[PDB]
Amino acid sequence: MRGKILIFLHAHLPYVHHPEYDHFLEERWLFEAITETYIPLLMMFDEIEDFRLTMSITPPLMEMLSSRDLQEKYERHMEKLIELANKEVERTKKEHPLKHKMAKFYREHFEKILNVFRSYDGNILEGFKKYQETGKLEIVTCNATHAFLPLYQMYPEVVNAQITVGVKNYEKHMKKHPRGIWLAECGYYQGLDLYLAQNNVEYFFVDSHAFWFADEQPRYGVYRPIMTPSGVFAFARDPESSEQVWSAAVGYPGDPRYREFYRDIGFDREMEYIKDYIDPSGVRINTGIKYHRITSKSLDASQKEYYDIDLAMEAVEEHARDFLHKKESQARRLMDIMGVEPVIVAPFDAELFGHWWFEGVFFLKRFFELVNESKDLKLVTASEVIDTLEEVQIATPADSSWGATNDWIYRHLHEMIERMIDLSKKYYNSSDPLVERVLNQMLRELFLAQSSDWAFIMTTRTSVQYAENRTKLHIKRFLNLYDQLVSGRIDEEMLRYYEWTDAIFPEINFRVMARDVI
Amino acid sequence: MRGKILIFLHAHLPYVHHPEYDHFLEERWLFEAITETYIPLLMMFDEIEDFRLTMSITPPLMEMLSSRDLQEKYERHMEKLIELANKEVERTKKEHPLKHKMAKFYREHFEKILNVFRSYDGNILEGFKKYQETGKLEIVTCNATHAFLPLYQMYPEVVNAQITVGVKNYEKHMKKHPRGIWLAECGYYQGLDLYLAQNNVEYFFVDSHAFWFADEQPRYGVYRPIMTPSGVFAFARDPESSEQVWSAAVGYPGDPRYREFYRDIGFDREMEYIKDYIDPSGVRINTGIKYHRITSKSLDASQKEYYDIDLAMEAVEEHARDFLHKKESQARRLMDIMGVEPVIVAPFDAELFGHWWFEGVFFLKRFFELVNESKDLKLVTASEVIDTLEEVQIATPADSSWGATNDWIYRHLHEMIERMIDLSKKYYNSSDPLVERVLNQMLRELFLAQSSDWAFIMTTRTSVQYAENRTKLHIKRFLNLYDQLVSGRIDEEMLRYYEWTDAIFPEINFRVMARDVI
Repeated sequence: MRGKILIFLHAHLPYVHHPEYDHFLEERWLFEAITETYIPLLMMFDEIEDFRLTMSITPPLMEMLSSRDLQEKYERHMEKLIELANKEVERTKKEHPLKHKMAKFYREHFEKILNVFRSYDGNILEGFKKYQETGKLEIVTCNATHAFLPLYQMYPEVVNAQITVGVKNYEKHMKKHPRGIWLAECGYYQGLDLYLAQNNVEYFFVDSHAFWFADEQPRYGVYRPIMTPSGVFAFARDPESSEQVWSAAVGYPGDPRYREFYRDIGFDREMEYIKDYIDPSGVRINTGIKYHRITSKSLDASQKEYYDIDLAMEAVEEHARDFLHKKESQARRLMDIMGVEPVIVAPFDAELFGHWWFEGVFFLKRFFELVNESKDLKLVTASEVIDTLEEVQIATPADSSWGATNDWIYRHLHEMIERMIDLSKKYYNSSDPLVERVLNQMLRELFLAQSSDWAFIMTTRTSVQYAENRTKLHIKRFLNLYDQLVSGRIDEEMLRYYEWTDAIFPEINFRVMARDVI
Repeated sequence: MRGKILIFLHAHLPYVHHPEYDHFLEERWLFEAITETYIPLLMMFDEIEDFRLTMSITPPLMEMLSSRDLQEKYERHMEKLIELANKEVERTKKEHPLKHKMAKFYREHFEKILNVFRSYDGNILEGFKKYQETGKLEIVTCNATHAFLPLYQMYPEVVNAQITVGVKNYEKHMKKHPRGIWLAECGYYQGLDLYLAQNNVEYFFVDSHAFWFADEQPRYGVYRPIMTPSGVFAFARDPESSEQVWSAAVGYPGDPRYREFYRDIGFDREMEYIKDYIDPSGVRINTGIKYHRITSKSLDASQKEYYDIDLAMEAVEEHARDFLHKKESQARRLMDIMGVEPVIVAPFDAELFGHWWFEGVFFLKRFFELVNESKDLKLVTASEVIDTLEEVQIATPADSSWGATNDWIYRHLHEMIERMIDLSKKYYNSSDPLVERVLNQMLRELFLAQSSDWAFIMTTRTSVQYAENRTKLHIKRFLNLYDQLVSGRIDEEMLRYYEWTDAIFPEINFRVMARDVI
């Protein structure tokens, strides 16, 4: 028998859509994610012989990747960047040979990336869809807005609508019902499996504490899924495969041979040279072309040496065999103690691979190829395991998450949900398409204000600032519509403005909020 | 055989000393910690028949508790508060009976607290010292300033000086060498055990990942200490006893019968009534007298019901038996799989008990009494276990922590450490007591700038604001002294100002920075 390795990547970005501007600072997050992570995954799926991988692509992120104005902006961003790449291959010619060499790597690579983007007429969802069809990739949905559902457990209508909207949104893009779901922050509370069952969801992921703190602990601990009484399968995180293994402070990515994130030519190159690749404001930002390796544990960032991609590859080769040997060792020990095949569930934030850690997808590819050769280990997707397992225990998971004033926001959320439900029931049978448009945008506004991102975020250079500004912006938009509706004075131009800027789920139906609960 | 339960409380606050003001906002953190957590622990140690508990009291916190100007300010704060308590027992008389009843609880309780403080001539360290002498309490030290040591691993001089200064500071207050140490954030890197051995430290605590990710995993996992090759014992966190069990979102403290933190009369009572118990600025803040229970998962905080302390006690009784039954169950399972007694290591932030969770120390007391009666379980301190264990495996822990630009700060830290070392060696043999005073305050300034608190803090209502302001303030003070020294123009009045405001380790000796490493 072989141990089963289930690698899970969580691919999420908040819905950030600013069509009122031509370059916006927080739309670059999306572009870096596409360049650094999503397309290099595609490249890696194409190049590798075989893999098995499960991932989320959250509805906000599907809605952005499919938006053909973002695709146009990305294409223009990629050209600006290939232009810079060229400027850089000449300017580097008389500088360090490593630095010169990298600039040419960067030119070829960026060309390759934009070319893959073009292969798919700029919808890279089509690429992910195509790997799902092979069965090598398994893509799960997420709640509609990546709201943290345990915060809203007293408002089952918004919770279940969060789920349904995600499910339908996935169907729309993927042309297939989702089988599994990733809850934002693994936020799970008791009873939530019922709504998942109502939504025809087959499996979700929980934190380890969901099994440890259950009334009776699952017999095989976190190394086999359980089935809830409702028939929904839960997969618990292997805490031995935690966040720390990917830490720069203590894990593989902190290796001195790896590319340094916080050195970039947008901070180093002379201002007149670099002007129209930074912010139009004139402020220095990251470009994506970076020449230094981490070098050492020094606090003196000026002492950083130039990146050598061959040593970097030597590091991934070592790390990938370290991790392999650790999983084989863990598998063998578990088989011997358990008597059935362990399934080792290891979820990571997607951007950790290729974005925070430049060499991450290279690592992923080498680890897959190694697991493929291993006689102790098999890659599985999560739907393969639910389709294959015969013994599975039945258990109920404990409230939990994978977890890490300011209450003007909360009482406003409370009133918005309460009002949204009232009005959805009140206008359930309306055929007025203006009232419907209004109610539909109210729900979008409400969902947009629920993003966990704006609350206790995974915002890189975010800072509780653009975030609480985001939340209040959507609260205010919702209240404006509420006021126009409640008083006969629907303002059609404002409504169209809102429909345009906050365009997330075009197919939504406010009537989701009028359904029964409990 | 019985399972061994090792409860660990981490008691830390940053050094915040503002003698230039008469009330300062961030000196109230200390007062709430004393009132809500440190004295009620003392009360609980006195009242319980028997307990075993290990805790840190970090050097910044010992230095504040012993400062007899803070003790005077606390005494005056406690009287202001007992005065408010009295105003409240009358004003409540015709309001809800729960609310009236609580106000009288609050009067008696605050009187009791200030009275314990007086029992000890206002040094409550004397109380903690007295329980260490019984052997029921074990108090470990921490690095001098709760700096995160893996950030500084390339500067072994500052690392080892962080350790030594803590060790000596503990000796000064406790009149005993410390046997164990708690590293800030369990930040551990390979080699750090050597410096601990050099400092005569017998045991430290690491994160679970320190064992899981070791070259060979410890045979008994996290349920027995290991000994490093250097002879230093490491105790790994039981991840089944994690932070989540004390979560308000998913754990016991979130029970609707428990006292609500974010309702306080300083926000509710009328302004003219409440004026001289809030900020002198006139801004509303917490008073410490709070009348509501959590009530429900509602986002509508206005719907909160009044606190009933008897139901709250019924909740602690249930929770304490839940936790007991979970630890007995875990013990029995482990004994049967291991063949020796497990030691279950469960560390918590101290303020989680009594401060975030009002009923926390009550819970602690009931859990101890229950464990005391249990036939499956024994309370142990960490020094009891190192003194008792005969089989212990030898292993080397992996880099790890219990873990969760902006680089002007870093290059300044780099230069300050580098300069501090130079000058400590250069003036090693000086007998000039002015140069010595200067060098001694430079080191304080440097250490104060290293506080992890100011970096990725455990700041409640802190916000990366008072924090980076703190860091830069100490950087600037250090550079001022550096400049005066390097140029002959030591400014004695400024130096005395610094000695007064930043008075942390009076006994320090800058020569710690001139020692060998490696």
